[PDB]
Amino acid sequence: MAQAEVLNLESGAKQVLQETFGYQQFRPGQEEIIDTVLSGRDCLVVMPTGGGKSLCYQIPALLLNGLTVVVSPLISLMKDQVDQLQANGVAAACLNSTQTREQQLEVMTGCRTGQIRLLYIAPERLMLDNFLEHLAHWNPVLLAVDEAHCISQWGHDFRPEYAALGQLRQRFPTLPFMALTATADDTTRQDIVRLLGLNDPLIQISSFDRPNIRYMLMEKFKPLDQLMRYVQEQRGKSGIIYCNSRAKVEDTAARLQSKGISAAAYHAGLENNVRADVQEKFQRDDLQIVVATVAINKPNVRFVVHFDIPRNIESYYQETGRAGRDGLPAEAMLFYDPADMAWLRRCLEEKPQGQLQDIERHKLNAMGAFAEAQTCRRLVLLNYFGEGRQEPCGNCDICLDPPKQYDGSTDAQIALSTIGRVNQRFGMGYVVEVIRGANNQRIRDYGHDKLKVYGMGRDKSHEHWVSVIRQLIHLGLVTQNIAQHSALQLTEAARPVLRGESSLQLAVPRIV
Ligand SMILES: Nc1ncnc2c1ncn2[C@@H]1O[C@H](COP(=O)(O)OP(=O)(O)OP(O)(O)=S)[C@@H](O)[C@@H]1O
Ligand SMILES: [Mn+2]
Ligand SMILES: [Mn+2]
Ligand SMILES: [Zn+2]
Repeated sequence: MAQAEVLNLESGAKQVLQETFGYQQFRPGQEEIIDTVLSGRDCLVVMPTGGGKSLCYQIPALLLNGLTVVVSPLISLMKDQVDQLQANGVAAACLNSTQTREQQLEVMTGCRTGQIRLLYIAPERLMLDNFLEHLAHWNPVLLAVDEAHCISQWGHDFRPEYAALGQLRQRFPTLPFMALTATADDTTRQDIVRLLGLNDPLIQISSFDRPNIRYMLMEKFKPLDQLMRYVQEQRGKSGIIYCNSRAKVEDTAARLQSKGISAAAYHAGLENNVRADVQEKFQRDDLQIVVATVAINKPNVRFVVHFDIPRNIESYYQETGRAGRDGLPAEAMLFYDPADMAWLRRCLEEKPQGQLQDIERHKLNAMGAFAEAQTCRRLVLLNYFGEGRQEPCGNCDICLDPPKQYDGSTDAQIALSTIGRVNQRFGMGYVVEVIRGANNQRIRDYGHDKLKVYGMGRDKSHEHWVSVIRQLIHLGLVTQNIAQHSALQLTEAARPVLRGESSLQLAVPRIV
């Protein structure tokens, strides 16, 4: 009926939480979003991996009168929210181009007459065949954009069909909007807001730390043996192993099977009833292990293995973010080889030059720098999302075996002072040439040869300077700007090192 369930909205949220979704307390972020959403103020909600984002629009939808529309690109999961929501008495529905015309009209007719409270619609469907015009007669009280980084060319998963979502604000000037995402760095967060035309929204950015996940890496070397010994050492704990090919999945699954490990294969070339069996056997812990391509929200996954490295940190974060959703101790292990990053680079550098290849090259490079990190793996991930932190976690493979340290105060001011001195406009190599005092026309053309930093670092190698700055980006003192061609930029945390007010310990850069 689209009828508000409670009389007092304030105490309504937590009423519903407990009485309708059975939970006991709100997860930080959650109340503030929900109260803001009931108030009618636009929002951008950035909740970490499996942090509880759907509740943020489901609870307000249950407490308001009218139709809440939820847009999502994940057809075949949207359907599965519908059914569980219907299970719990919640009057949900979805509407995509994958339905039959008869079935789409029936969902239109329940929105028309207010038998549907919550409507999950694919982006493409929402802008086609004058849907907005019909949507305007159904008392629409709230539009939620899920997966909202998908509208940005700067994120890791731009989808062209979300583009047209920038028309809705204009069409629906009193319609409150919320934009939800679990994966979007600063640029992308900023872009989401601009493109959807969020009106002075509350921007709530939860933390990205999952502290119960330990991040590890293993340098490949007879990797199949390494992958079998790794699994063995898990001593029965549940897991997902990610591979980039259907034959890697299929073959690994068979080898595990052959050693008495209850392991199955998952990928697109399985039949819809077979995937769902796989998923369900995994959900209940009938299977220890699922070997898969990039396609289950199980709360108790103990380990996530990446056999091949992802093309970006965003993907690496969502994929490892599947382990340990119950909050108990879990682990992510990435098997890496520097040749694997030379492949991807080769692959990428003969795709059509331009804007898109750049966005892709910056994101690959930052994935590549995480893998070759000499700094806490958790700090790399948080400072990549803009959650600037300098305290090592103590629960990742670099922190379990720290690299030899040296006082880097002098190295860091040199590097921090060059970046500021060149007006924060230049990428890593140019800066490093200025630090080393190369004989470069470009340098002479900009007069950087005249600077006092020019050549202060000549006695150390290009790789030394590369590591220093990479350690500064990993620690949150320096960002690489993706919208300015990866220009090295200074953050507030640089201030005390840059002033000489505080010392800084860095790893002695590795000889490679
Ligand atoms: N306050 C809460 N207390 C307990 N369980 C909760 C709470 N909020 C949500 N849940 C659960 O948290 C889980 C995931 O929340 P979702 O919204 O489905 O994940 P998400 O944060 O949106 O995930 P990603 O990053 O997109 S994968 C589900 O088990 C629940 O609905
Ligand atoms: Mn409240
Ligand atoms: Mn979600
Ligand atoms: Zn650490």
